[PDB]
Amino acid sequence: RDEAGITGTWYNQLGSTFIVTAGADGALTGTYESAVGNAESRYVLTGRYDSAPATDGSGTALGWTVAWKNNYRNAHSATTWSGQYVGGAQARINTQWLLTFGTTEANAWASTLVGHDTFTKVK
Amino acid sequence: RDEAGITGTWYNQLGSTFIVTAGADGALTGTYESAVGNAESRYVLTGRYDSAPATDGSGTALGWTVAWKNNYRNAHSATTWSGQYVGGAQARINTQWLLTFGTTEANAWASTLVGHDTFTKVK
Amino acid sequence: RDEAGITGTWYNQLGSTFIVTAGADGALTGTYESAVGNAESRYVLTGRYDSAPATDGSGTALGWTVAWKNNYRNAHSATTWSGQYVGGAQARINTQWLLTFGTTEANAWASTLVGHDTFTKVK
Amino acid sequence: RDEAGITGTWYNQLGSTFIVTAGADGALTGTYESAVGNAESRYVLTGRYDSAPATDGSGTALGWTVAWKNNYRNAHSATTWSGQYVGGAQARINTQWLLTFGTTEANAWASTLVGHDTFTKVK
Ligand SMILES: O=C(CCCC[C@@H]1SC[C@@H]2NC(=O)N[C@@H]21)NCCN(Cc1ccccn1)Cc1ccccn1
Ligand SMILES: O=C(CCCC[C@@H]1SC[C@@H]2NC(=O)N[C@@H]21)NCCN(Cc1ccccn1)Cc1ccccn1
Ligand SMILES: O=C(CCCC[C@@H]1SC[C@@H]2NC(=O)N[C@@H]21)NCCN(Cc1ccccn1)Cc1ccccn1
Ligand SMILES: O=C(CCCC[C@@H]1SC[C@@H]2NC(=O)N[C@@H]21)NCCN(Cc1ccccn1)Cc1ccccn1
Ligand SMILES: [Cu+2]
Ligand SMILES: [Cu+2]
Ligand SMILES: [Cu+2]
Ligand SMILES: [Cu+2]
Repeated sequence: RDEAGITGTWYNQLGSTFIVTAGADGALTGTYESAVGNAESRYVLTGRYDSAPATDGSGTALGWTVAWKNNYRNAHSATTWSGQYVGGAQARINTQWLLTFGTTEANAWASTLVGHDTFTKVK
Repeated sequence: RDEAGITGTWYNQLGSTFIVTAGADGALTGTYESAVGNAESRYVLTGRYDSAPATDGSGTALGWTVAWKNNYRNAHSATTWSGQYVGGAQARINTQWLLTFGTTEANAWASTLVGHDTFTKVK
Repeated sequence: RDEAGITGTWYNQLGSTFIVTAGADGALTGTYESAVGNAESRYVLTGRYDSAPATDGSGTALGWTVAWKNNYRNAHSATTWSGQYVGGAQARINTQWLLTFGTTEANAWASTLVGHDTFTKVK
Repeated sequence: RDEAGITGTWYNQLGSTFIVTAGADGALTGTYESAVGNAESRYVLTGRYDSAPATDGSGTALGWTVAWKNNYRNAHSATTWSGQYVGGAQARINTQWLLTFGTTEANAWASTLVGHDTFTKVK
């Protein structure tokens, strides 16, 4: 079971901080703080993970969303990360993400950025 | 405010059904049922949306996650949709999505599918 | 063989025009004209397709690149489309695309947009 | 001008080898050899890059396509990489990619993988 492996504080290669609790039922809840972009302080996150992953050495699939509104700022956008948790001495959450921002219909072709973040327990 | 616009039952071009409640605080909660892939019946979803979007004609950014485990099936995978809600007579949620499935490290380069779903209130 | 099916003029849902010749060796060459974004008139495109696709009803994989520089404009960016050609009475090229624009290293997390275009022989 | 910077042999984090010539007109031509997946030996690649990039420290946008057919194997698929070249002592091509494989229409929702490769001149 990866409940204990996922729960806690994670850091990605940009210096962002991802604080998460994995519930026994597959829930992810916590906060996200981005070191880049139109963001400051913490934002609510929610997501889901596979709470009964394979036992063949495969990673644990998961995903979560942040909408970039909090009491300080509203960037009219949301990011979803989709990835897998890989436990062990150098545990990692390897993700790809989609950031959609609100646009008019004329500009909707240009409304989604894509990228990739790797999270570790150190740094 | 788009709380009332988002909450309810949505359908995409594959025949999938997305049932969601938008909370006043930006929460998305509900269930998802996929007409394709390794899925049957309903799965828990959670996500976030911008609860104070622009008023200039821009869409409302949002995102949500489904992990594909329920009491019937476990497909060791999770999908996140990232998109914007566009209200009106033919309201729509236009999304792009990432489906990550658990893999070994050797196969992780091939662990994420990408696609796009458009949800409407009819069909 | 889909050489004859692919070669010709295609249109996507934005009003863009894709003019392509499929070579017997798997080459794609032609021009692209975008109805949106920092673009005007025609841009060089090059790409590749599967010149011996399956015969089981599967689509024909292909992809191509446009760099958005021509004699009129330079938008310091490039788009790649990746998709499959599906022949018949309503033939189609269904794609997803990545648009990367030049950025500094500080802004590289935000350098790639993702989207999807569907091309038809009419419109 | 990045013609000289791009032309040559590149390696990504999977052990794949990308051999490319950048033409003065913005053309990319060469061969690709993948260390993973349904691939063996070299495949034709073609693409485009920005031949007059900004001079403000921004990367050089580019993209290319490989269709995974050669004299040995046909994997009925094509990958496009979209990214930017960043010159200097540790030059790099940072990409994201889309791999589409031929599918029936019923399976087309699952026809595209997405990932990210980083290429260097060493390794
Ligand atoms: O920047 C954000 C929110 C923070 C994103 C951080 C990302 S999430 C993925 C990656 N991983 C991280 O840890 N951090 C980064 N949203 C942009 C929304 N704007 C578009 C946009 C796109 C690129 C750069 C700036 N803006 C639209 C807009 C609406 C109102 C005002 C201003 N702008
Ligand atoms: O199919 C699913 C879950 C349902 C996805 C429906 C998508 S979500 C986006 C799109 N929109 C929709 O409404 N529906 C579709 N997960 C695949 C996980 N497997 C890989 C995979 C990839 C493609 C096809 C089948 N499998 C790995 C695996 C682990 C154990 C057993 C079997 N397979
Ligand atoms: O707009 C373009 C080129 C045309 C893209 C058309 C796309 S391709 C996919 C889709 N399908 C189509 O048929 N058309 C659209 N490049 C943007 C580069 N800029 C970022 C950017 C992002 C969004 C909107 C405007 N700019 C950076 C920049 C460098 C210098 C000056 C100005 N800007
Ligand atoms: O594996 C390939 C070609 C090589 C891709 C290497 C990628 S490109 C991006 C990344 N970067 C690299 O340097 N290497 C990797 N195509 C898969 C096509 N098949 C689906 C598929 C998906 C995942 C794994 C295996 N197959 C469909 C199919 C058609 C007929 C027979 C068998 N299979
Ligand atoms: Cu912004
Ligand atoms: Cu599966
Ligand atoms: Cu621009
Ligand atoms: Cu394969």
